[PDB]
Amino acid sequence: GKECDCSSPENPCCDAATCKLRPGAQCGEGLCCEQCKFSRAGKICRIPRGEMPDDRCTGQSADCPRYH
Repeated sequence: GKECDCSSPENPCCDAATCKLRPGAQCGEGLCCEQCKFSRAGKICRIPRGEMPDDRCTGQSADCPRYH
């Protein structure tokens, strides 16, 4: 939601008292977060093993969702 965009209580990119981002970072953590910022689409966040499609972040997505 908008009360805790970070679960790391020791991350310097998110304030614990608020559990959110303290600086101007767009994310405190995530599979597609480059420097606490929203990576760009075309970002592989998960790799399939056997016969599955790859997981490319849409860039505006910090964490990585699912595909199959």
